[PDB]
Amino acid sequence: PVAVQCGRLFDARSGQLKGPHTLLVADGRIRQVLPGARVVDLGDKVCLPGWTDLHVHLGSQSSPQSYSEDFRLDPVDHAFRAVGYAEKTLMAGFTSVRDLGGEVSPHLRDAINQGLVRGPRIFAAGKSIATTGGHADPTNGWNERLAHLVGAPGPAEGVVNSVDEARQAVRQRYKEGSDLIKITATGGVLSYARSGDAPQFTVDEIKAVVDTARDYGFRVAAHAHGTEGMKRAVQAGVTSIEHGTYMDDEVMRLMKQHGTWYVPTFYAGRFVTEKAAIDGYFPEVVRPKAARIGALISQTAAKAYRNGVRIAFGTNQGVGPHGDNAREFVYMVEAGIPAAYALQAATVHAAQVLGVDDQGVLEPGKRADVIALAGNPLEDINAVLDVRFVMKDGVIYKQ
Amino acid sequence: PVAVQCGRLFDARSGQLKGPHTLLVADGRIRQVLPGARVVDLGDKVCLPGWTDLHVHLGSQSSPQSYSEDFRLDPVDHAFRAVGYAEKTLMAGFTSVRDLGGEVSPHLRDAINQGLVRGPRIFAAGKSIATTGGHADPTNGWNERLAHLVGAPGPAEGVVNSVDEARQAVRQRYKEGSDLIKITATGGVLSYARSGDAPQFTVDEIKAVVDTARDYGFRVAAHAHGTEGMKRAVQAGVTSIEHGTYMDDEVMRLMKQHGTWYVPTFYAGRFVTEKAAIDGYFPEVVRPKAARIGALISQTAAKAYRNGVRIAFGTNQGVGPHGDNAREFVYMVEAGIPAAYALQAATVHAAQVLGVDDQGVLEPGKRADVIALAGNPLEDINAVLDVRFVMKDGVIYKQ
Amino acid sequence: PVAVQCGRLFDARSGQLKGPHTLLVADGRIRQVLPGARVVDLGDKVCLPGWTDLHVHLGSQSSPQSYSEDFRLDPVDHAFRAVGYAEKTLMAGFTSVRDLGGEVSPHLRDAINQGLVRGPRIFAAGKSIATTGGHADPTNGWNERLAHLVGAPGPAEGVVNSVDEARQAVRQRYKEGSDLIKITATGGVLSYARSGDAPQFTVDEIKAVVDTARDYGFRVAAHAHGTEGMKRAVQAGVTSIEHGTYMDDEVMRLMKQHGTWYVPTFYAGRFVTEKAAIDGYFPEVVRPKAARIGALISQTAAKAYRNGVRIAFGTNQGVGPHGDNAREFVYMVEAGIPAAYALQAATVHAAQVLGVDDQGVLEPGKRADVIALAGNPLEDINAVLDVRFVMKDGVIYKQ
Amino acid sequence: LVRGPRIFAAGKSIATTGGHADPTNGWNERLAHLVGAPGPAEGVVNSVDEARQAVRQRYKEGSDLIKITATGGVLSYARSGDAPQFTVDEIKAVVDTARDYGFRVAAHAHGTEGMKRAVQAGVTSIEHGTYMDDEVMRLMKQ
Ligand SMILES: C[C@@H]1Cc2c(Cl)cc(C(=O)N[C@@H](Cc3ccccc3)C(=O)O)c(O)c2C(=O)O1
Ligand SMILES: C[C@@H]1Cc2c(Cl)cc(C(=O)N[C@@H](Cc3ccccc3)C(=O)O)c(O)c2C(=O)O1
Ligand SMILES: C[C@@H]1Cc2c(Cl)cc(C(=O)N[C@@H](Cc3ccccc3)C(=O)O)c(O)c2C(=O)O1
Ligand SMILES: C[C@@H]1Cc2c(Cl)cc(C(=O)N[C@@H](Cc3ccccc3)C(=O)O)c(O)c2C(=O)O1
Ligand SMILES: [Zn+2]
Ligand SMILES: [Zn+2]
Ligand SMILES: [Zn+2]
Ligand SMILES: [Zn+2]
Ligand SMILES: [Zn+2]
Ligand SMILES: [Zn+2]
Repeated sequence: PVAVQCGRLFDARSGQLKGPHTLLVADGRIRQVLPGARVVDLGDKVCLPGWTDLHVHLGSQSSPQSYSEDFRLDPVDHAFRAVGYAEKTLMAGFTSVRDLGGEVSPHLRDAINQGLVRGPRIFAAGKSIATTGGHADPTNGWNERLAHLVGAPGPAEGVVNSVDEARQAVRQRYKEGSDLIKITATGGVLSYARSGDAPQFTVDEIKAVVDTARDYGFRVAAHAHGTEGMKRAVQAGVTSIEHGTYMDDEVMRLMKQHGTWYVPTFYAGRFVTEKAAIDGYFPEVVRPKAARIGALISQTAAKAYRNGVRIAFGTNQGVGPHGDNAREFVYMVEAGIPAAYALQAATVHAAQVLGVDDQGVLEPGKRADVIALAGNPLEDINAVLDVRFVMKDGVIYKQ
Repeated sequence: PVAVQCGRLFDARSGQLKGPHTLLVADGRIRQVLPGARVVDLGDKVCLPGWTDLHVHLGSQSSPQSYSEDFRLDPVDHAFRAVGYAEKTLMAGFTSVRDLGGEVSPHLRDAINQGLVRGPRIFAAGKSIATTGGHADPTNGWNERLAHLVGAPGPAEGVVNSVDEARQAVRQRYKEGSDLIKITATGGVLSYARSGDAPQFTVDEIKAVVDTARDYGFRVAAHAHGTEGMKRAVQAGVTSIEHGTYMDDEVMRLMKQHGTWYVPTFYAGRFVTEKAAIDGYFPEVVRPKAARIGALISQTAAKAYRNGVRIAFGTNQGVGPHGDNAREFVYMVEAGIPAAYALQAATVHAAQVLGVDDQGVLEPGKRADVIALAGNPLEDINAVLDVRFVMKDGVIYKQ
Repeated sequence: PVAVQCGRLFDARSGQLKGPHTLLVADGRIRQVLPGARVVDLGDKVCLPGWTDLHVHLGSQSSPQSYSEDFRLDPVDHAFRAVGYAEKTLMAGFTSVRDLGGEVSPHLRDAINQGLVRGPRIFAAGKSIATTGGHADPTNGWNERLAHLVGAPGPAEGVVNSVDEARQAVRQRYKEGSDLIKITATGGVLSYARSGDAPQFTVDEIKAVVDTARDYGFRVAAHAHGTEGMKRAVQAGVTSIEHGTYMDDEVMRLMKQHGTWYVPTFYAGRFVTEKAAIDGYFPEVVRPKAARIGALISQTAAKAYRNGVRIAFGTNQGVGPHGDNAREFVYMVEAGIPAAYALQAATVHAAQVLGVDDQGVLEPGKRADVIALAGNPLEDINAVLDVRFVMKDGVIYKQ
Repeated sequence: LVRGPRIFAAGKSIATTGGHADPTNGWNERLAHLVGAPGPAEGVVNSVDEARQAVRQRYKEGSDLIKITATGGVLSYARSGDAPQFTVDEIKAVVDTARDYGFRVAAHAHGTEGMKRAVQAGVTSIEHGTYMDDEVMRLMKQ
């Protein structure tokens, strides 16, 4: 057991900063919250619940050589890099993440759960599900020789073109040990393809995916830049929409009526626009899309917040450098979202998005994921960049 | 010809113990039953019809090395073990069995019918039919290298994901010489998978399987632990439900309305719970499921019997050691089922489940499958563990 | 322990019938022989060591449908037939055999050694080694479609065409669990090919096979009908020559100088010639060879015995019906070989051919393989057809 | 990226068919049929040219030295543990090819005959050496 003494306590359920409190931690869970057994003295720090990043890619990090290192590097090298990526993420203050694509992440989650390596609690989607020529198609851009040798991808590889193939793909992801399902409803900006906002799924295919995923207890996250694919995904019944660059009034109304969550990923847009002044960074097929679609997310997210769409915290890390996830708070506040709502989007709304109930608040019976900051973010949001204390499941990783 | 003199005769059609009788056997069939030509003197023994076990796996027997001996052993070694397994089963008093999975069993049935080896009369299902990642998926748990080399299984291997694939799978089982069809409606407890009670078939797929099987004269047996898969299988029209650990009131009502048979398999649950005090026996993926789902069958079976669900005899042997099938009678009686009903569930109800009419009773025109016991099971059910006489199709195998 | 009381004892080391003796058996070995503890009374029987058949095929038995049942039957059916074949062989009086081809036999040997099934002690060669189009080529006679699908066989299948391929084939047989090596030096009479006495191995290939086999402790047996292939195999240094239909003076001189053993297989020749009066029994490609080469073995074997070539006992059973191996004694005696030498060729000489030292004689420290006959074979060789007692490794199988 | 010692890696071991380092030892015939018979790219050699190709394949994959299994082992799924599994010519070919690329050869050997063959062919070190006798000791000293 251990008694943690917070100087100030942030109530995520309400959104207010309370006074001094003492946390009682035993068996990895919070047992008591008394206002005013080892002692951890944090009377000088603001004492917060652990953050959750709902959009990360722990198996990669963008670089000038990213597109070339897909035919030379093996998954073991990616696994060796993911160790440092995960340690940096956990030390930045994020005790839980949702991985939205990649085959190394389930193995990293299993290794972290066994105590082999240090990192956050990972909810992994595994392989993304796409159509032929879609944003997540694994053989996009290959020359005809390589495509001929490797064959046309199918449901086992995540590429579907009918209802039965979608059902088989969801079952294949369940077989491989996934926690949720990720689909690419439209085209993207970083893939080796032409379109970036065209509808790539039919409504029937998305409905089949959602219906199959509901049987296995999964939730579905949909990547969407264009309006028609976003509308189709929202009407089919997905749980969250990522990016959503070209959201309009009708999509906003449908999302409000359906209770869909929106994850904007400010950081990815800002990073890809800043990496445009640099002359050689992107292939000639990707650079126009990256110049066009980026940095239009900020206005869309501000409009969505003003219109009443529920917003949750996500960064799309793996485009940006791991361990720098907290600058998304500063980006969110700069766009007009209040600091308290920005902090709630990472604790209580993130738990709602994940579909769990044992995390997000410092209440009895919940997991003991506690962090502390030197300053107060409610007045200066830059205080999120200095984390002094990190605890996860009752184990202290940074003191 | 031969005249068998039973001291006491058990009437399976009614469930009562009659007085002395003389059986007249010729050409493998019973011709005459007279109350009060070679002579077989069994005046000291209770004279019964041969038993039928509706759930066996003659091609395997569980052991501490069971999971490893799937990449080292060939089917010929399994065939060499099945000879002793079948002889033990026949000597235990069971003249007929229903094999519910395995590729060696049809060959063993053909060999026994030709007189090459000794054993009971086998009704074989062959390969089980499942979905991707299902309980009967042959490549569950393999590393990605082996899965890549062997390819994704399809209907010829028994893995289906649509209506047409299910039709093709039923036709493939018919082509390979099967007598019935077996599907896994939910997950299991002994497979290398995560879920154990999730719905793995849609209603349309099960209906397609049942409709195709009806054309070829087949019956469908469904493995089911969870409630939703059990409900789907019952509504689609299967003939019997195996295990049924999480049966509730609605499933019971549907089964009573549809006339579905229930096979609980007490022995498998008792054996898997007893093999839990032993420290190392099961893989870490299987042991929680085996600790959770086992020994909950006894209360479910007792409740089903009290509610009026038709119950038939089955053991799931191959988990337990072959030749010990008769302890299921003692388990059945311990749970509250009367001894006479327990004996009827193996003779006349088993014949109804199989869909035959020439066995189960000692009536003229029926097969001459007669056994004898030293004691009386109606007062002491432990008398089923001492079989003195075994006859099958007019041939005496134990005297 | 057990004390066996033989009425008359045959001394294999000398070849004489001694007087009454008492055998002392414990731990599966003979411990004491005393002229003149349970008691086995065999005072009325001649007490002999167990016989060894150096040429059997326990995985097959020739029939009118033999050539068709290579595309319809699976190895499991052959395994189910081999159980009865092995029991018949053991009951005929043969406690040890050398299997000279077939993939089921190593598995049968493993099953017998574990006590699963009853049979003799098997020394198995596994897959035969041949060249392209050779007598043991597994795809001889297939239409071009099947040959195209299955591909051209290589060293892993037993087909070699160079020194390195022969080395790899010997290593592959060692990997699969073989006890010796079998090659086909010439063509055959029962295969689906044209030639029956042409040289199919070069001297270098046979020398490579012998040199590789010597490293792993193996002995080499060579199938040979024609003179040139027989000469090449003898000069390369094989241990035994089978059939040897067209042996001449030079081959006899080379065999005498090299110490090569000769196994004639009277029974196979007599069978394939008796099955010639029957109109339809053999394919039109095989029947001329079977009519020509058969029954010429008797004169060749008689000439070889007169010339001083060492002769050992073998039948080529699997062409003839299993369990009838002892008629080879009558065939041997009919050709002029003395009865005592015929009995020695199956006991003390067979052990020399196998390369073992713990069997063949009833001496202390040897295995307890004892059989008994009603009559005396030294005066009437027909007494070998009535075996009354069978013991193997101290276990009585027939009394 | 991670902490550890300085590693000199041999990569895939080089063996013969059924050898101690054979990657498909003990597999049932179905798995062996699907995966195919291993060759030089997998590290299984049966001639001089195959040994040369195997050494070149290890060089291509980024190895620092070469490891061969001269005899059988004790922890593999095989029968023999001290039988000679390489011929002298094959080991000489391996050593000669490895000398061109600056590699050294380490030989696994329990039995006496395989140990003698590896020592005479010119390997750098002998591992285990359970059944070493006087003649092998003299050859090693020389
Ligand atoms: C392994 C991981 C897989 C992956 C997947 Cl499945 C999707 C994305 C992705 O949605 N990228 C975005 C990047 C982006 C850029 C700007 C604004 C929003 C998003 C895109 O190209 O549209 C993505 O960026 C990545 C990625 O970084 O690599
Ligand atoms: C070859 C044969 C195939 C087979 C199949 Cl298809 C199904 C089962 C099976 O239903 N096992 C059950 C074992 C079990 C355990 C407890 C209570 C009920 C059943 C399960 O794991 O859910 C099963 O046990 C077996 C088996 O034993 O191996
Ligand atoms: C499975 C087993 C494999 C086998 C092999 Cl590998 C070889 C022979 C064989 O040598 N048969 C002889 C039969 C024979 C007939 C007459 C005189 C001598 C031999 C032949 O055809 O020349 C042979 O007969 C058999 C056989 O019977 O089937
Ligand atoms: C991945 C790695 C590969 C490997 C290889 Cl290539 C060889 C050995 C090895 O030589 N093992 C020895 C173990 C041993 C045991 C006792 C005395 C000497 C050696 C053997 O089985 O003969 C060996 O042990 C291992 C091993 O441990 O796994
Ligand atoms: Zn995206
Ligand atoms: Zn993404
Ligand atoms: Zn089951
Ligand atoms: Zn079962
Ligand atoms: Zn032959
Ligand atoms: Zn033969």
